[PDB]
Amino acid sequence: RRKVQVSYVIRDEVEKYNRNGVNALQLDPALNRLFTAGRDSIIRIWSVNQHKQDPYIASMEHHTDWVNDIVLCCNGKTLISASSDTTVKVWNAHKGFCMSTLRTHKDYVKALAYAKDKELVASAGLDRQIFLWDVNTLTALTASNNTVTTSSLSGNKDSIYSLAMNQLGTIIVSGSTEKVLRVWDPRTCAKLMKLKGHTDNVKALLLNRDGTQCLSGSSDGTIRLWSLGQQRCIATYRVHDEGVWALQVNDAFTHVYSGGRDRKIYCTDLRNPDIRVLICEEKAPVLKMELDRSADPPPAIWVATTKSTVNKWTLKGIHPLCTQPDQVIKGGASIIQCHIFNDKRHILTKDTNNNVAYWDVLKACKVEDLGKVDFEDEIKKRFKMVYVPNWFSVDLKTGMLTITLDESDCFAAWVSAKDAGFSSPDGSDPKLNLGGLLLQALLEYWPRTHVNPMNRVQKGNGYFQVPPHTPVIFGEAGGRTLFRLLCRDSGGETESMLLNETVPQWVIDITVDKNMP
Repeated sequence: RRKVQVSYVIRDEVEKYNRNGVNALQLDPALNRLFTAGRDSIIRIWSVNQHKQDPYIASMEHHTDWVNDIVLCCNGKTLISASSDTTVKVWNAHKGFCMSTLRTHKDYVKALAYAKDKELVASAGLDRQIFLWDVNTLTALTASNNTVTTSSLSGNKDSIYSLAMNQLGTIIVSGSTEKVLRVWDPRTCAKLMKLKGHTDNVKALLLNRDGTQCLSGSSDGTIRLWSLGQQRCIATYRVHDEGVWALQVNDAFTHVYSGGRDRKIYCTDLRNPDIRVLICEEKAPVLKMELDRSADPPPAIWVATTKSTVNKWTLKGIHPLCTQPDQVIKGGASIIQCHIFNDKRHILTKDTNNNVAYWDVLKACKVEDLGKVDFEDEIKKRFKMVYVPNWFSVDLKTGMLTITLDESDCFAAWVSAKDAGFSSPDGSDPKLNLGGLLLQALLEYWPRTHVNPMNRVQKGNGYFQVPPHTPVIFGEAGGRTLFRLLCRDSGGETESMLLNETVPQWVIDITVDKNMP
């Protein structure tokens, strides 16, 4: 096996708004709900009743990296999600909780596809594999009915960035960095064809109801219409300056709604593409779009970008079209810059609202908000003339501070108690290991780490606690996420058992056996 690393996220208990871009959207027309799939790793449910003052319904937390795609299914009862954490999760979409986790992919899961008539979902990723999933089987998973059955489709020589199935469940198409569309019959798993034409990655796929026609969107800047009967490209539309990443098509299959790197969203007539309408220029690159299908013609389009806000643009008056969004779902700020001071303890950040903050990595918390001060000059001002060896790495993928601890350098940093801002019961100044202290705090609630007295049990490190809502994550270096939980839930029956299964020996040594190195 690979090395197992420990990670945690510095955040608030509720992250009501997306903290980074949004990769995918789904509408529940029945309940008037929108689901957003966050690059902050969180799925959120929103009310799209414009009457409502606050559209927030719920956060669906379980993934530990980008949620790249989602499929609402079973009359809105079930959500399936795909993530850069390598897993595909099954959720009760009405109640908003994770029911199971599928770990068959070896790498980032990039795309889902859905056949509504068969309630069949497919998942594809950077591992070049496609798996088919009967959702009604998946939702029937009891603890006794442990086993689940999946078939796979092979053929992709490269990483898969797009997947689509027709409504009937008779055609499935993948798009990849191979620059080709690969087509299978999902009933037989048989290779049907391989379609050439694109000169770059294929990022978006759409199929008509019959699975006879396909629209593809590519990084080469083109949209292509393919006939699967003739096994060829019948049309190529060039309506964008840069890569096309998101596509929708109306129910009649006559107009394509497209967006990507250049921010312009077009509604192009597929029969005469000289008739095209710029719906809007969006404030950032468009990642995904979801049509409102509550009427024909479609009244609006929901748009997801690399920013955290999600906008609804109306399409009425189609005969830039509109200046401002019709409906807006507020976005949170992403931390976009991070500086680790020479103490290897404090960090200064700047976010997308230009607000600057000072954080304590060891205690997993903010120290102060400085507001909109000069970021580079604040770094200079707070310069510390000390050396402390590196003992963690930082990453801003989620728009939040994620700290990772690795066996190789977690224990490198020793600091005196009084230099660290602590003291002992009897005026002492021992040497403390920062990583050792931190691991004990993250697993403070795990009863296997507790020590009975010589009245009150001794928990954690003796000097500080992390915030109890802090997510703690165990993962394979450059591999699969194994287990996630909140710090305060390690005492739970299932949580304790999974920590026994997942917490690696190098953490066990310090936290359970108390052998601070």
